[PDB]
Amino acid sequence: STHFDVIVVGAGSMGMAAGYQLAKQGVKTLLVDAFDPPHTNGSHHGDTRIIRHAYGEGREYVPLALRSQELWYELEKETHHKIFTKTGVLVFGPKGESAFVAETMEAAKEHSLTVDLLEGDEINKRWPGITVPENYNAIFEPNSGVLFSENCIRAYRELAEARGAKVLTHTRVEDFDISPDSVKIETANGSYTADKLIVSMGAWNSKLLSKLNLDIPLQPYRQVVGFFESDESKYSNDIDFPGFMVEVPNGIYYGFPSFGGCGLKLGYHTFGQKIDPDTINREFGVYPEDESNLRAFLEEYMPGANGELKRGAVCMYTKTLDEHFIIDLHPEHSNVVIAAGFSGHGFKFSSGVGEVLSQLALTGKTEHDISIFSINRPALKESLQ
Ligand SMILES: *Cc1cc2c(cc1C)nc1c(=O)[nH]c(=O)nc-1n2C[C@H](O)[C@H](O)[C@H](O)COP(=O)(O)OP(=O)(O)OC[C@H]1O[C@@H](n2cnc3c(N)ncnc32)[C@H](O)[C@@H]1O
Ligand SMILES: [Cl-]
Repeated sequence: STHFDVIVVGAGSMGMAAGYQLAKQGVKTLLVDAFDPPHTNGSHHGDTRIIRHAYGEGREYVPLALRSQELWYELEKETHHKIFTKTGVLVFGPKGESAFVAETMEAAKEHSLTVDLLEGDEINKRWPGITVPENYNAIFEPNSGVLFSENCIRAYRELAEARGAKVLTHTRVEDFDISPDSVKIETANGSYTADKLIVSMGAWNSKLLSKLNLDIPLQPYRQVVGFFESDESKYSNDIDFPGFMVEVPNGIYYGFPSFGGCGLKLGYHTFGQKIDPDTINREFGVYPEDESNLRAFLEEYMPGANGELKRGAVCMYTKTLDEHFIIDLHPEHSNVVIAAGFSGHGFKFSSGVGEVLSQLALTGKTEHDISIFSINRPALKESLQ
């Protein structure tokens, strides 16, 4: 017997930020999640996430990245949970052979971002512990860094709940009933109605958007990360070892300095197993590639960080065909907002995305330019049933 102004289905990275933005404005909000966020079944665990401003995936993301950065600094002041450490982020690759490095550089010039350019031995000299070939170049961004993702979601949840948002946990939404002036969700624990709906189910968008008559290629991937015992005199955040995202011959890798001796953390971005979010094996090490793809990079480029494996985590990406996000109104229902396909690089924007989703749900528009995320773009290959 409780109607809400807005219902958010999937209270993870994007949904919880939207919840916070809505509650902050006195909008009566219900957030429904299959688990109890933050948790380890979706796409936000593993402790840390890189935030970069000069953007190799595309200079068009810079404004949202800068706005999200300002929002993370705001969240830091609002909660007791740790949000952001300014490790700086290093990007490198073989000279003239990395579109990612090249666009990162173009993006920095175009938006007058503060960065250092260096190459070859200068990289190895500046950061003891990194060993790249002399034909590599790099762009270092000193003011970007690392977000503590589970902390972000927990903080947004606590702040939203304090302002009246309701969070219904361990409740899987199974179907939707959309009409011109209201929305309704169906779950085993009951059904709920509101004026607006935000759909942000992460990897499960690939299985449940068809319940909203949408047919968009969204492929979930199993992506692991490992924490390794390292030489702390070289890889500690305390001695300014940076976060990094780099391109080598076999693909892109990303990583984090050791924080409080937790060990250097590394992930291989280019490869992952195609999986289903309900049958993915969440145990690290069950595939030999889990650990060997990581050590292959470490022994070659960060040799002092290739010690004993201290911890592993398994998490998921949800890729669109062009690897750009989907943030838009449902093409047939202006009272339904969709947030999907973050393709392994959406967390850093979740604060800004929460803002965009709030604006779309409340007004049908946003002050942000989000055309590159249009649900109607051809490169997406979208359609209705
Ligand atoms: C996995 C991964 C991702 C990643 C990364 C490293 C790994 C191993 N490193 C990143 C980085 O350094 N920087 C960055 O900017 N991004 C990075 N990523 C990507 C980022 O984590 C993802 O793009 C982001 O987390 C996506 O957020 P989204 O909100 O889409 O996904 P979620 O946090 O998993 O939340 C979805 C929630 O919805 C719930 N759910 C699912 N189905 C239902 C149903 N049926 N009913 C109700 N709730 C549902 C989930 O339980 C989840 O909480
Ligand atoms: Cl993702």
